[PDB]
Amino acid sequence: RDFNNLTKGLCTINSWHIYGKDNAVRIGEDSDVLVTREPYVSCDPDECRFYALSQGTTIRGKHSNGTIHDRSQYRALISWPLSSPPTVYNSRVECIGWSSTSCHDGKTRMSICISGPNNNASAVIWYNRRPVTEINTWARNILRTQESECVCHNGVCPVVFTDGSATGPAETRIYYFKEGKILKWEPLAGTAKHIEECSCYGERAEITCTCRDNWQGSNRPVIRIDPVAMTHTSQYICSPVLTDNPRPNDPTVGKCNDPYPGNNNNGVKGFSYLDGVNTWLGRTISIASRSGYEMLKVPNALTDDKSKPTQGQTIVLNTDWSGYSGSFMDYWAEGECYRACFYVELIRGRPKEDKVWWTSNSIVSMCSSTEFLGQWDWPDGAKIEYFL
Amino acid sequence: RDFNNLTKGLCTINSWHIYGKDNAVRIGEDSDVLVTREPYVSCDPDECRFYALSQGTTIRGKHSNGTIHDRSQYRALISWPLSSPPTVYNSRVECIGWSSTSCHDGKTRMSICISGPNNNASAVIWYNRRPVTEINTWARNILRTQESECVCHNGVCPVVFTDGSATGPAETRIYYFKEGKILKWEPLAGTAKHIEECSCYGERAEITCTCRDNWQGSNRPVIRIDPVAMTHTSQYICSPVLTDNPRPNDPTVGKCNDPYPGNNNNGVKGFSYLDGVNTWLGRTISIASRSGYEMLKVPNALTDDKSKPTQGQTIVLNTDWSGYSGSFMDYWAEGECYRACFYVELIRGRPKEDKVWWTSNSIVSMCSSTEFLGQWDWPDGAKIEYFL
Amino acid sequence: RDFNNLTKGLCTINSWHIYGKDNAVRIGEDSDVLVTREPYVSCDPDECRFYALSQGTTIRGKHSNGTIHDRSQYRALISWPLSSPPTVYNSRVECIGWSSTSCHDGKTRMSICISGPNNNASAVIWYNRRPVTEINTWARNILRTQESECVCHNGVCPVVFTDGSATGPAETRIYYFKEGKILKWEPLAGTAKHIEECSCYGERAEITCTCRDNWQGSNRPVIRIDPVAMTHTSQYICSPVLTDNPRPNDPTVGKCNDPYPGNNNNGVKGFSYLDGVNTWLGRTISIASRSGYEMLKVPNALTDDKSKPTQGQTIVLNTDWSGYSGSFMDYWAEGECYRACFYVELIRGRPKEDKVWWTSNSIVSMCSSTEFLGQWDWPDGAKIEYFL
Amino acid sequence: RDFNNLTKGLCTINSWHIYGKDNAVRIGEDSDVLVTREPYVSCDPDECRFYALSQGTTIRGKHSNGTIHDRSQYRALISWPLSSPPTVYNSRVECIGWSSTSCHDGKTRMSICISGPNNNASAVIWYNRRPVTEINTWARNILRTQESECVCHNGVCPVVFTDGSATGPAETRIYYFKEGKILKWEPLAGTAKHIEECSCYGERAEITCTCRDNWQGSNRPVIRIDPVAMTHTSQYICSPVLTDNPRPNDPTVGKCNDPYPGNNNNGVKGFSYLDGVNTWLGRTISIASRSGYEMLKVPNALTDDKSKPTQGQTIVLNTDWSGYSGSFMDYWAEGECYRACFYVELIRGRPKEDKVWWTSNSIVSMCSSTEFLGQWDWPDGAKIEYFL
Ligand SMILES: *[C@@H]1O[C@H](CO)[C@@H](O[C@@H]2O[C@H](CO)[C@@H](O[C@@H]3O[C@H](CO[C@H]4O[C@H](CO)[C@@H](O)[C@H](O)[C@@H]4O)[C@@H](O)[C@H](O[C@H]4O[C@H](CO)[C@@H](O)[C@H](O)[C@@H]4O[C@H]4O[C@H](CO)[C@@H](O)[C@H](O)[C@@H]4O[C@H]4O[C@H](CO)[C@@H](O)[C@H](O)[C@@H]4O)[C@@H]3O)[C@H](O)[C@H]2NC(C)=O)[C@H](O)[C@H]1NC(C)=O
Ligand SMILES: *[C@@H]1O[C@H](CO)[C@@H](O[C@@H]2O[C@H](CO)[C@@H](O[C@@H]3O[C@H](CO[C@H]4O[C@H](CO)[C@@H](O)[C@H](O)[C@@H]4O)[C@@H](O)[C@H](O[C@H]4O[C@H](CO)[C@@H](O)[C@H](O)[C@@H]4O[C@H]4O[C@H](CO)[C@@H](O)[C@H](O)[C@@H]4O[C@H]4O[C@H](CO)[C@@H](O)[C@H](O)[C@@H]4O)[C@@H]3O)[C@H](O)[C@H]2NC(C)=O)[C@H](O)[C@H]1NC(C)=O
Ligand SMILES: *[C@@H]1O[C@H](CO)[C@@H](O[C@@H]2O[C@H](CO)[C@@H](O[C@@H]3O[C@H](CO[C@H]4O[C@H](CO)[C@@H](O)[C@H](O)[C@@H]4O)[C@@H](O)[C@H](O[C@H]4O[C@H](CO)[C@@H](O)[C@H](O)[C@@H]4O[C@H]4O[C@H](CO)[C@@H](O)[C@H](O)[C@@H]4O[C@H]4O[C@H](CO)[C@@H](O)[C@H](O)[C@@H]4O)[C@@H]3O)[C@H](O)[C@H]2NC(C)=O)[C@H](O)[C@H]1NC(C)=O
Ligand SMILES: *[C@@H]1O[C@H](CO)[C@@H](O[C@@H]2O[C@H](CO)[C@@H](O[C@@H]3O[C@H](CO[C@H]4O[C@H](CO)[C@@H](O)[C@H](O)[C@@H]4O)[C@@H](O)[C@H](O[C@H]4O[C@H](CO)[C@@H](O)[C@H](O)[C@@H]4O[C@H]4O[C@H](CO)[C@@H](O)[C@H](O)[C@@H]4O[C@H]4O[C@H](CO)[C@@H](O)[C@H](O)[C@@H]4O)[C@@H]3O)[C@H](O)[C@H]2NC(C)=O)[C@H](O)[C@H]1NC(C)=O
Ligand SMILES: *[C@@H]1O[C@H](CO)[C@@H](O[C@@H]2O[C@H](CO)[C@@H](O)[C@H](O)[C@H]2NC(C)=O)[C@H](O)[C@H]1NC(C)=O
Ligand SMILES: *[C@@H]1O[C@H](CO)[C@@H](O[C@@H]2O[C@H](CO)[C@@H](O)[C@H](O)[C@H]2NC(C)=O)[C@H](O)[C@H]1NC(C)=O
Ligand SMILES: *[C@@H]1O[C@H](CO)[C@@H](O[C@@H]2O[C@H](CO)[C@@H](O)[C@H](O)[C@H]2NC(C)=O)[C@H](O)[C@H]1NC(C)=O
Ligand SMILES: *[C@@H]1O[C@H](CO)[C@@H](O[C@@H]2O[C@H](CO)[C@@H](O)[C@H](O)[C@H]2NC(C)=O)[C@H](O)[C@H]1NC(C)=O
Ligand SMILES: CCN(CC)C(=O)[C@@H]1OC(C(=O)O)=C[C@H](N)[C@H]1NC(C)=O
Ligand SMILES: CCN(CC)C(=O)[C@@H]1OC(C(=O)O)=C[C@H](N)[C@H]1NC(C)=O
Ligand SMILES: [Ca+2]
Ligand SMILES: [Ca+2]
Ligand SMILES: [Ca+2]
Ligand SMILES: [Ca+2]
Ligand SMILES: [Ca+2]
Repeated sequence: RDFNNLTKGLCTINSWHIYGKDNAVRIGEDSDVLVTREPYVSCDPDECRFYALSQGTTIRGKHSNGTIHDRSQYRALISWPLSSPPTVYNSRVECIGWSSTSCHDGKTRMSICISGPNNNASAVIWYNRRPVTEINTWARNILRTQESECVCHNGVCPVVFTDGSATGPAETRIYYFKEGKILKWEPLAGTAKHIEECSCYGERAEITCTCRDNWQGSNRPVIRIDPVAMTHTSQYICSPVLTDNPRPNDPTVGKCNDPYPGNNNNGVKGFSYLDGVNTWLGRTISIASRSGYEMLKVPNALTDDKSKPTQGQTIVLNTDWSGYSGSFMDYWAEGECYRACFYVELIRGRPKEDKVWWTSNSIVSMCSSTEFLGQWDWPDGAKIEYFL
Repeated sequence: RDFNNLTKGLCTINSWHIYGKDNAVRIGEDSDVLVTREPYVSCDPDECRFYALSQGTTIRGKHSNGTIHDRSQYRALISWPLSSPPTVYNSRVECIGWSSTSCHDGKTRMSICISGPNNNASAVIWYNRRPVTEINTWARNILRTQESECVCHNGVCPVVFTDGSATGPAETRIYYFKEGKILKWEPLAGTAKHIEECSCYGERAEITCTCRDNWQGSNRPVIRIDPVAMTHTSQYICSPVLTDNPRPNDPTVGKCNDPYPGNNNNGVKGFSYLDGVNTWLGRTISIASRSGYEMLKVPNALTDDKSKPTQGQTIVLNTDWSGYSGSFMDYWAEGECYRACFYVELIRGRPKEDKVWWTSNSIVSMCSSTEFLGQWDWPDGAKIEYFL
Repeated sequence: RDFNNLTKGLCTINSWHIYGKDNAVRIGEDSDVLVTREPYVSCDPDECRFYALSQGTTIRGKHSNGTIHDRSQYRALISWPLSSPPTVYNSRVECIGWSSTSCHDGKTRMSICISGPNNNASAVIWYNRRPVTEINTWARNILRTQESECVCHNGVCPVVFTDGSATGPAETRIYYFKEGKILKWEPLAGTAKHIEECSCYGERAEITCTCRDNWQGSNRPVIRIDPVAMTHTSQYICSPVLTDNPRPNDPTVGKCNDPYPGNNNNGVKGFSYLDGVNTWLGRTISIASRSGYEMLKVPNALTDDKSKPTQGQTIVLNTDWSGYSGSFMDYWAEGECYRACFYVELIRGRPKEDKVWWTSNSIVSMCSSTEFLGQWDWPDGAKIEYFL
Repeated sequence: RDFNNLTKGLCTINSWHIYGKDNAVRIGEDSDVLVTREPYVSCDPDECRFYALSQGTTIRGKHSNGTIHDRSQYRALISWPLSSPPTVYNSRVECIGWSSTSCHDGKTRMSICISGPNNNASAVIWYNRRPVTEINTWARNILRTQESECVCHNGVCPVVFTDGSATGPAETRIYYFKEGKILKWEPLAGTAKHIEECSCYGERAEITCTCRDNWQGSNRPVIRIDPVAMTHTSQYICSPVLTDNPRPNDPTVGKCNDPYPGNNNNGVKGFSYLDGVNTWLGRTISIASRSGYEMLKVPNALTDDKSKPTQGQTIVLNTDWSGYSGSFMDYWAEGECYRACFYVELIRGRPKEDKVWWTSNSIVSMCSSTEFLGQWDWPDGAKIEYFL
């Protein structure tokens, strides 16, 4: 109809209720489910769907051998109905590639897929299910993007990309697209020293992205974008409640403009809702691996370097595998506010479970409630032994 | 379009004709059919569909082992086209949880799924395929609901929930929802002493629910709701034709306001159409287990404590497994009256057939005819031996 | 929109071109294809689909054992996209039963399914995907119907049923339905002595049905219906080119009002287009079994007792299995005339191929061309050996 | 809505970006994927889809044995969503046959399938999913057509057919259809000496077809059609960069009106975009077999007999199997020009990989970019060893 505009603020998050879960690996043990990773959730005005990067093979198929690898010519961004698994028969390919993002602007959807060898990748921007724009690698070192949904405001849908090293300074750019065409792009600015896989959401005409400093920081870099002025700033979450993984143990004081040191060259896609006292951070429970998952209310996390949790909710037990996590919201729901939501990728297989030769995942997602709901834990649920 | 209003009375039930049957277990022996239980049927203005609580695995899948258990994080309310089986590829997830209800109000559908551990469950009310309201457990003991469709009148869709013990007095509430938001709730009143899994239908602006007294009664509690005044009453079916299971043998006189004693702490979801002389009761044939199924015309059952059958029809032979049964009607059909319909859950597997490690079911449903039709029996039809 | 009216005459049939083929048994050897029989084809104003009576099991499934039997509680009328196979995932159940018919009147579709034990069957008439009318068995001996599409004219859709013996006189009725309700019914009249499985088509406000005299005739009975006056007549195809199976060898002179003797108590559903010189008959090649299939132009077959073929076309080689055949046309196509079409059921399995324990079929269908096209033969194509 | 008219010229081709890839053989190793060959891509105003000639069996099915053969009664033109594989459950049959073409005219689609024995084939033209016209074989020697999409302009959709020898002069015709009816047909004229499988595209009211001279030429014949005057001309691509396969090595000078000699009686469906300096040719890398695939910019190829490449892009490595290739464009995209696109058929199985008894393929397709994008290679990706 008309372009959606971020006119509401966030609903108060007092707890998280279950939204979707596909139990993909469980079901896929005996049905035609595609091997995936790097999933996310994204809504259209009339439907919300699961998204992920297929590996071009089923979990039980012999070609599932080797799916731990990230970039091949057999990957593609696919979407399928909420809470269903990604099967060969219900998955809709949005585009071909090994890195992506996607978002609906109110009129139609923009999907971006990047493909290519490490030194010659290229992004192709799709709008209304048609290829419209292409961007060639600028640093010739794995051009890559969010791996979660982008956000639009009056037709402008900014997207963060990084090209260059993952263990040293790199070339991050913020592209502002409208109808799949480039309106403008900026280099990254602010104090964030390295950006990877930004998780974004929008409220009151401002887009907030919590990303991953793969180089030095265990605290998360944040990129706040103004989609009208088409400008942005960058810093880190000030809070000592560190949310990357692997990471050191929490200090009593965090860092606002530098990576918090302790772990180099590694991390995990993650997210947060930074909204004054209505601030919640997601993180793996384990400081060593992608194990477990919890949400912690840390009032003023973004700007208070001594902020510690005041409430929390466990999502996945530390005795269960987790993985990537990102934000999305249904900007077309009824009501006066935007209900924050997120998904957690539950990785199964390699490298942690090497008795199988594949790597895949299932998805669990939650959204906020103004009630103070009881909590449950949501594991993947598959028994690796069955796949042997 | 506009909210549907219960303006018609029931059509005269002179017999039952076959409506739908999915032969799920038969077909699922060699195809991707999800393991389910607690099924039901529910209509939209333009389509009637089968519903059930999937177990997040196929019947032939190795994860089918253990599906006798009721509540896990892998369950979800799913719906699929009438008479098809619930397959991985045609099942649409309505929400995540191990207890549910769903109904269309004329404009759109409301689905409710409850999930959580025993002492911390929570219900989330979905409307127009979006999460709108959440209710936390009030007795901290398996918050649960109907397991069959709710009914709406002018936007108000009442739903009965129970929280607390299943073998002692509990906390039952009647929630009146409109567009997924709570208009009001009451505590249970009347003479029913315990309520579980209400089966409901509506006619002439009154909603009747036949439920399950799991604690002491073998006769069924009935909750009649006024969706305009948003008030209700409760009693038991007066008739000596006892309809719960397990149950004692039929007496010559029933009880109108107390459970009929003889069997404690057990039962089965069931239903009835209470309409003066046009009154029909459904019950398993066996007084000991969920075996067989029949419909009996017992004029004035609800209010006559000596009422005995005047006509009847066998649905499932006592030499075949049955299970839950509930009511639904197509409130958007043509004609001057509402055609009563019901479904019977045909449980296969555990606990009665323990040579297999799973528990699932198929569905058979009938609707009334003003003709006096010949009868046939409708078993599940699968040979357990094939699954060994 | 508005009720379709049979306003056109038939196009001239100079040959037959391929229309649809699903290769169901071939494909089903390694995919989830339902076991079927008694197929047909039927069009809506915007789509033409294949129809058949599923057996409630896949061909490879263990429950495929025993599918030679005709009537069970696991059968249902299903429809699926043209030329696809009937799979568990694309088949749409129209109703439950072991005998059926279906037709679109221009506004919506009427489907009829009969179910029940031999002495207590009942038909239920569905309209707009809802149950509307029910008819109980009148002779208590396998109430049954066409097994191919019915035809409508201005809302009136006549259907022929038979109840009673298949090897002696029986009670055949012509029901005239409108919006799924009975407008009127007649007993069979005319000289046909026994009617089974009528194949019908309509042109210029007249409905012609070529049926099966299972009792004594090897020539085919024809029922011509006037859907406006709601009256009909009956006779046999006068032609010596006998078209039932099994049958005696062709004589030089046929019979116009009596069964042509030679074979008792057996036959096969078949059809014909009786249109003066534009008359074509379909028949198995073998006079002994359902083997092969050909179309023969026999000018004035219906009324000329010495009529012999003037042109012909082989459809299935006598070295391939055939089966039922029936008529249908797309009454919503463009043009000034109705293009005659038919389907041939290609039965595989029992009783002729007893190395397998199942019985199923695939479908091939053709429509007429005003060209004189070259011919090909269209067998099922599956290798039974593969199923062993 | 209204007939589409070829009003735009081609966009400048500076490189090729990935458009679609289905990884069919990879996925099909463990899922219900139909065996195919002779694929292509074609768009409707609201969707672009993959097309191919199914073999009426799955790749893992036992009937996959023998699929190297071209013409059987089990083949059919099917279409399925972009980048999905052709599965039994998502494939839509357009018509039955072993040779085809298809195109949307702006209002609806025309599909043509030819079937029959070698000496008696017949084409049937479908429009709006209905059979409208039939053409009988004129040379009685494998009537055949494009195997890729046709193009329309103001309702007129020309199609090239050939009937007669594949190793000697034959009878090629250009049919001009409108709404599936024949407006006119011509015999082939110009200097092309033999035509097979034309690959076409349209721009500025002119349709260009690059075909295959199976008889003597290693250079490609080109047929330029005027869909308004309904006339055409024919010649060969003048360029010494030879693009058929097998073929001799490139000379320094090509031939404009005669086949370039060196290889007789063989070839492969291929294509090109002839547009002055914006001219790009596709060809297998190997001069001996269907191995590898590249795009070469050869300014003025069609008319300059000494034209050699000025830029290029590898699509498939010479160490990977390729096959047929053809053109298509999305004539309903936004923008001022038509973005050239093509697909390459990646044949797997027989005859080159005879350890398996089948022959099938997957599809990769690209479209042009005005950017100068980095290149990647796109192989089928399946491991034959897994199928053993
Ligand atoms: C029914 O449902 C309800 C609803 O969910 C259940 O009630 C909930 O219970 C939750 C668990 O108790 C509770 O969550 C906790 O909230 C704490 C904050 O509340 C308390 O403090 C505030 C502030 O003073 C008070 O106002 C309030 O009244 C409470 O006293 C959080 O602090 C908790 O998180 C911390 O603990 C968990 C383990 O329990 C850690 O995993 C988590 O990371 C937090 O602790 C680490 O991080 C801090 C901060 O840096 C460190 O200080 C600390 O040492 C830990 O650090 C180590 O661990 C981390 C992670 O491994 C590592 O990185 C680091 O390096 C160190 O090794 C927790 O979130 C809910 O708020 C509460 N909800 C509600 C509405 O009440 C109820 O129990 C259920 N009922 C039943 C019967 O089960
Ligand atoms: C073709 O189709 C038609 C249409 O279906 C077939 O005709 C139908 O035939 C049915 C079976 O005969 C018949 O159903 C019965 O109706 C009886 C009522 O009708 C009779 O009584 C009335 C009233 O006086 C008369 O007007 C009428 O003319 C008849 O005489 C029911 O009473 C029957 O139900 C009872 O019996 C069945 C077993 O047959 C039990 O399973 C059932 O539970 C009922 O009996 C128990 O319950 C009562 C009540 O408390 C007890 O009194 C009794 O002792 C039994 O109790 C034991 O069993 C229960 C259950 O296990 C247990 O809980 C308890 O503790 C005790 O152990 C039955 O419903 C249809 O009405 C009739 N339909 C029509 C239209 O005619 C026709 O036969 C078919 N044709 C052919 C050729 O097959
Ligand atoms: C390319 O394509 C074209 C187009 O299809 C091919 O040309 C077609 O060729 C067909 C086969 O030759 C031909 O079909 C035949 O037509 C005959 C009628 O035409 C002839 O007679 C008329 C009338 O005088 C002449 O005008 C005309 O010019 C011809 O001379 C039919 O009579 C044929 O049917 C009979 O034969 C077939 C076997 O070939 C039987 O299976 C069939 O049942 C018919 O014969 C039985 O029935 C009659 C009638 O009672 C009996 O008299 C006879 O003895 C047979 O009876 C026995 O068999 C039956 C069945 O088993 C059994 O019940 C009974 O008891 C007895 O045992 C046949 O239909 C097409 O018309 C023709 N089409 C066109 C447009 O030309 C062309 O060949 C192809 N090209 C190539 C190179 O292959
Ligand atoms: C990141 O991405 C970019 C973008 O893709 C990569 O850059 C691209 O690199 C490509 C490969 O180098 C390049 O493609 C080549 O372009 C050549 C033309 O450019 C050159 O010449 C022009 C004209 O003078 C200059 O302007 C220009 O500056 C260059 O100097 C083509 O000629 C190449 O094709 C020929 O070679 C390939 C093998 O490399 C053959 O397979 C192909 O068939 C061509 O050669 C045959 O055909 C010719 C013509 O008849 C014969 O002369 C020759 O002998 C060969 O003939 C034999 O082989 C054929 C086929 O087997 C056989 O039939 C025959 O009988 C003989 O046996 C090639 O297309 C892109 O243009 C370039 N793109 C851009 C934008 O720059 C970059 O490298 C990537 N980065 C990294 C780090 O990898
Ligand atoms: C989001 O904001 C823009 C205004 O920036 C709205 O756009 C106006 O919409 C009306 C009807 O579409 C036009 O007549 C105005 O010219 C539009 N645009 C501008 C950019 O001035 C848009 O409608 C808003 N979105 C929604 C859902 O209300
Ligand atoms: C069910 O009843 C309500 C009346 O209670 C009907 O609502 C009225 O509908 C018309 C058109 O929608 C409005 O102009 C009135 O204001 C509506 N409502 C009220 C609540 O007064 C409703 O239309 C009835 N449903 C149907 C199908 O007729
Ligand atoms: C088939 O015939 C009936 C006439 O018998 C047509 O019905 C008339 O249609 C118009 C518009 O629907 C009405 O105003 C007339 O009253 C209708 N009916 C009768 C029964 O008189 C019908 O429209 C015809 N069908 C088609 C497709 O033209
Ligand atoms: C393609 O060209 C034809 C003109 O040749 C356009 O046809 C005219 O369309 C309008 C509205 O459809 C009619 O009133 C004219 O009579 C039409 N036709 C002719 C053939 O004169 C057609 O609309 C053009 N297509 C598009 C998409 O614009
Ligand atoms: C002619 C109809 N009769 C007699 C009942 C048949 O047995 C039909 O025969 C056959 C048959 O192949 O001849 C298949 C049908 N499934 C049967 N119909 C019913 C209702 O069972
Ligand atoms: C050039 C067309 N010819 C000669 C008939 C071919 O044999 C085609 O070749 C090939 C081929 O791979 O070269 C595949 C097509 N399936 C064939 N077409 C037909 C109709 O069989
Ligand atoms: Ca399988
Ligand atoms: Ca880090
Ligand atoms: Ca009880
Ligand atoms: Ca007979
Ligand atoms: Ca050649």
